[PDB]
Amino acid sequence: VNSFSGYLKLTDNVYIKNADIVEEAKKVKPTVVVNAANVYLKHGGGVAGALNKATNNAMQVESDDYIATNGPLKVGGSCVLSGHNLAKHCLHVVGPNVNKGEDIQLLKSAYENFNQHEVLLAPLLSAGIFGADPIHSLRVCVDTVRTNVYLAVFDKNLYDKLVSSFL
Ligand SMILES: Cc1cc2c(=O)n(CCN3C(=O)c4ccccc4S3(=O)=O)nnc2s1
Repeated sequence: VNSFSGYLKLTDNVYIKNADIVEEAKKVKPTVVVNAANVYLKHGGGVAGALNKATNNAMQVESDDYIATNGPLKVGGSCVLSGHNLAKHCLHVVGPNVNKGEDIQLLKSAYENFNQHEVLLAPLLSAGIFGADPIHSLRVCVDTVRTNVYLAVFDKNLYDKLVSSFL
C-alpha cells in the first residue's frame, strides 16, 4: 500500500491520473519523481522547467555541478539526483526529442531506467514539448516498465484520450 490517490489502474503495474506532477510530488513526496530531462540537464520548460521552478532553482544548481563533473547524459539515459522539496530522489531521464530528430526507438531505452526503482511518479516520456505521440509513449511505458509507475498527465483532454484509447 502507498499514498498515491485517485489513479486509474491500467495494468498490473501502471496507474494514471490527470494531475500536475509538481503538485502530486509536493503532496505525496514520493521516493522517486521522474524528470523529463535533456542531456545537458538544462531545465528550461515543460515538466523540467516546472519541477525546477518548484525547487527555487536548486535542481538547476545541482544539475550544473553534475554536468561540470560528468558531462552530458546519453539520449535514453538517466541519472539520480536529489528530489529537493519534491521527493527523496529525482530520476532525470532523457527521452528522445522528436523536434531534434532523435530516434523514437530510444524511447524504450529511456523507460528501461524506471525498472531500477520499485515505485515512481512520472510523466509520459517524450510527451509535451519533446514532440512524440503520447498514446505511443503510454504504450511503450506499459510494455517496458515492470516496476510500479504512477503517471501524471497534465492535460485533461489528453488524459481522457489516453484512457479511452488504451488497449
Ligand atoms: C507540468 C507539466 C506536465 C507535462 C506533461 O504531463 N506532459 C506530457 C503530457 N502532455 C502532452 O503530451 C501534451 C501535448 C500537447 C499539449 C499538452 C500536453 S500535456 O498534457 O502536458 N508534457 N508536458 C508537461 S509540462
